Amino acid sequence: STQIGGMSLDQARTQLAPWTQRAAPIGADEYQQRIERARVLMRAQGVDALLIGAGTSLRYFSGVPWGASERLVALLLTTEGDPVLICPAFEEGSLDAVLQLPVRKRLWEEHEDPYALVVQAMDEQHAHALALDPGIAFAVHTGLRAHLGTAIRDAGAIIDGCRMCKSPAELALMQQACDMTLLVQRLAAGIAHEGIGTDQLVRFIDEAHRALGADNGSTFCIVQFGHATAFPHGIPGVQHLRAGELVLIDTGCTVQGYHSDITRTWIYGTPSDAQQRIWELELAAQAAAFAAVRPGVACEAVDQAARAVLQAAGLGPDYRLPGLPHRTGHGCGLAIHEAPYLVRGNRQPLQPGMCASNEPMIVVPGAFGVALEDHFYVTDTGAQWFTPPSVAIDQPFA
Amino acid sequence: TQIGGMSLDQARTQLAPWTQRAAPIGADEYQQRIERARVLMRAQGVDALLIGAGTSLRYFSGVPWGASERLVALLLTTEGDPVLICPAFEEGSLDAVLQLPVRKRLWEEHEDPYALVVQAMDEQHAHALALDPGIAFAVHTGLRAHLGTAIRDAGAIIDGCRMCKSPAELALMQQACDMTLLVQRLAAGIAHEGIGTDQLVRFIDEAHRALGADNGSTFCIVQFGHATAFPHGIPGVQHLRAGELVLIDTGCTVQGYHSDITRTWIYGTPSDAQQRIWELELAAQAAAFAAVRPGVACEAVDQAARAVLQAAGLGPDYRLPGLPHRTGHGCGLAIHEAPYLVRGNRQPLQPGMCASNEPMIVVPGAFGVALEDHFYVTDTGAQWFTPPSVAIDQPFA
Ligand SMILES: [Zn+2]
Ligand SMILES: [Zn+2]
Ligand SMILES: [Zn+2]
Ligand SMILES: [Zn+2]
Ligand SMILES: [Zn+2]
Ligand SMILES: [Zn+2]
Ligand SMILES: [Zn+2]
Repeated sequence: STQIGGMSLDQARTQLAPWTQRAAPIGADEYQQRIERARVLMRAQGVDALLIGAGTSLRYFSGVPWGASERLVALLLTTEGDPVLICPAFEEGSLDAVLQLPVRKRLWEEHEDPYALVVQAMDEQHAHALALDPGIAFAVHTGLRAHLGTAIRDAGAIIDGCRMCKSPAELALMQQACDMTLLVQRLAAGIAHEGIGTDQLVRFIDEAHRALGADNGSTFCIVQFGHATAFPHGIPGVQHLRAGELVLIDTGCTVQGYHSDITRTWIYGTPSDAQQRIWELELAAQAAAFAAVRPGVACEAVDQAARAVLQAAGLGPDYRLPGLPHRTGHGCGLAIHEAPYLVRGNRQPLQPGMCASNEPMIVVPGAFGVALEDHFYVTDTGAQWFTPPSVAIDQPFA
Repeated sequence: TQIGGMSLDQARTQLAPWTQRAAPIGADEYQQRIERARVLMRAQGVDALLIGAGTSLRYFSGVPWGASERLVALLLTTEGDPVLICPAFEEGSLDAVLQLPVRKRLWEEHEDPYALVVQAMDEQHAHALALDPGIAFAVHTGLRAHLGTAIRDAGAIIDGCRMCKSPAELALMQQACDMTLLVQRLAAGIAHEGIGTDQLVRFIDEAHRALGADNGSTFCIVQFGHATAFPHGIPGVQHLRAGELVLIDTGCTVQGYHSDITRTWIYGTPSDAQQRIWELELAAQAAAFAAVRPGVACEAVDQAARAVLQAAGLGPDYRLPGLPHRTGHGCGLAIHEAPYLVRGNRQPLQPGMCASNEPMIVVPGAFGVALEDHFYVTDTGAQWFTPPSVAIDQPFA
């Protein structure tokens, strides 16, 4: 019982120095490797032009970390030559400061049509088969259609085909984000006390993430007590902690854009027999999902392995409650959620380097939920946890 | 006096939660918004409207969630309660935030939610879908998978609703702006030699929270000295020096409605160039405002700011020193929305429309001066949400 409650705030703060032995940032050669990979997958799908919008995919291919806006900022990759970077002219200086890939800047002034620029660049290289970023706003399709009459493919297969398998450098940045958030999770359980507010934990978790050297504090944070733990993504309203209540904390940060995403569920005080049984079951379901992971295995097979555990114990089947109402997991990288998804119907075979979450949450309607979440990556022979799973309902940390 | 002189503790004495808070949007108003979209659909020959999670779903239904890879959407047709497409597992969380009566169509994880959209269309003999232009392109792919018919862009329908704000919408934006204006005042107040950009950003977030914003600072740009020449700034912490301009662009939300205010002021003594360019910026912003009245095109407001700059020998067009980007953007449940105060936009301003007025001057290699205050259009002219600055060393009226 040494992990829950024993700690005061500035006592926690003494363990919040900036992270050391930081992982190296992605280098210029790796960006080029990603471009070349995209080109292979473009050729495979019969595509000769690829438009990537501002967001995690632009960051992946070029280093530009900006969120998307109403203004088109995009990378147009074609079969050869430096890719074109379409960008508002007033942003050129900011752009140069973040670009990690050599490009050919095509700048547009505010009243000019940036979609016209994209097609002009396509015509220059005689590209006539575009694949468009599935994350880009629909407005961009509308813009391109005024100028482009040929088929516009969904670039999802190409983008996933690149991003799903992580390089050692990517794994190391993810590892760093995970090690940090694990510590934040540990300290959050430490300072928990009777009456503490959910808002207080959220705020501490953000503070901790910042102190440890995350990109931007907490990426997200879900904290729920007692019966509120039955809602997987939570509900509005501040709670205050009472003995006997489960505490669910799902949170993460980013390091150079790469996400951690960890959930811990633990008891504050004495657990009921119901809470203990469901907690142990959650641990076993997560364990089973992990044990099913090796190269070649269909993603849905991992989801099924977790459900098989629940069913054997009289929960489920399928998504029936009490049981697991959502997928077992999601891929994770530069985005909090990305391919491959650990979900029924997904026949995608797992390959070394693939990163996904393992979080087969059990919901007991009207009562509580137990969610344990740690991420893994696929190895040559099996899997490797980014963070080791919890041990007991009152021992969230291995 | 407005710049410096205030300690952090004295600043915090002014940070009680906001009082005289504006009312949240009522059930009746969400229904009015739906009815407006319906006539806009009819005006356009559209009989189905799909709205994705985001500021537009919040606008029509009250649901505030960010978009995800899982479709969460509102399908509006010509009659009946609109359909809400949503993951089955989210139904509980959904019920806690929905402000509109809907017909739920829930999908399990392995099921095709786009199939549910098209089934709902088929049941109502709808064949003319307009799609939310803010939605992920993956949704277009998913719907096209099931539709051989045209999929139109829903921009005109959505803007046709959102551009003109109701009195309740104005009051929520007004509160957010009043809050952020005070945060701007306190930020200028605690300024001192050596203070970091990172420290100002943290205080401004802390302040927005204490005041009762939705989620601290929505965003925050703080630049010093030469760094003020970059409209959206650049990486790196700075520490304040005498003789440097400070630019602060920040905002919060209240019930989702945005503030968005920029102040640029001198710490210490300004140079002649800084003073002249500061004055010119106030004048450009003033002229843009004076141009606003019903019927005036958005581009004419942008042109009024540019004409001031060109008269003074800056520009023309976007040439620097001058104004490298548009004069402003609409603002509401989104930080950026229609109508845009930009060349080429012939959209006439009408009463209720809300927009920023921020004709920033950039002086390459030297500095930039940005003043930003938002306004709404009235029957005869315009009304500031916040009053413009007075001088380079008096950021607040
Ligand atoms: Zn959710
Ligand atoms: Zn999570
Ligand atoms: Zn997760
Ligand atoms: Zn997601
Ligand atoms: Zn920017
Ligand atoms: Zn602004
Ligand atoms: Zn603005």
